[PDB]
Amino acid sequence: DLADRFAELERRYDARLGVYVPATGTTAAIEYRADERFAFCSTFKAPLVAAVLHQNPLTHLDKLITYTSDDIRSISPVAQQHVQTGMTIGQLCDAAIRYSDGTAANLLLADLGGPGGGTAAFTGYLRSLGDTVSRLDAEEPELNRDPPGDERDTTTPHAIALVLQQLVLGNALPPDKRALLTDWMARNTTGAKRIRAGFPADWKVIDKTGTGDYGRANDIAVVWSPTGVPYVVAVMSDRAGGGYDAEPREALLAEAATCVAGVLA
Repeated sequence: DLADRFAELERRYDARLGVYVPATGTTAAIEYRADERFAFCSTFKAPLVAAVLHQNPLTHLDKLITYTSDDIRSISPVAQQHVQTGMTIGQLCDAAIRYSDGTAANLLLADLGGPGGGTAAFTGYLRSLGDTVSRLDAEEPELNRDPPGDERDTTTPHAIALVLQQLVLGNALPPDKRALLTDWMARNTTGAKRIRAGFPADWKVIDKTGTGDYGRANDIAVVWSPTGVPYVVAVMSDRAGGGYDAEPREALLAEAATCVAGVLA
């Protein structure tokens, strides 16, 4: 019945919706278009920060990165007010997750390094986590703008959920680095009207949002029940039928999240 309810949501919002909640010791998977491709948009910044944490000692968080006003090529709420002082790697991680800072993300991609200013390195990091389908081809803001059907800069709800599961709940990162990623996602400022809006206030939610062209609106989260049981929730959406400037709908994610919370309570 839940699949029909997700289909009804799609009808109502004139959207395409993708959902994946991994199975647990006590719950079945929730999956809806979970193997279809959706643009990452800014949701890649969470695994990007993991990649940086993974391949460096924690002292690297204090490395100062300097940049100019001409490096501001995307929406960068934090970096554009620190051109004169620069930002540490840790400050860039914070900005990329909590403010979806695009310059921060591009600087972290460059820190991973290599041909394509880090997009190949990022894709390889996902490969190392067992993700054979996802790919990042462009940096910010071009990665938000690929036309429907283009596989560039896409993942699937299934793939990204399983990435986030390994990063936050599994052993992809050592527990100390894991904690840092989790804390940044816990203090995200961009996600209050998406998965958070769908779960009761006594559930803990940590998340990373994404928004882009063609009405793209995503949210990947880990939620903890009031009794401390965690679940990974990936919700992706697009309204490609409405053209490149179709309005993204946060409420669609919130309502998809309500359906999921109905199952997991």
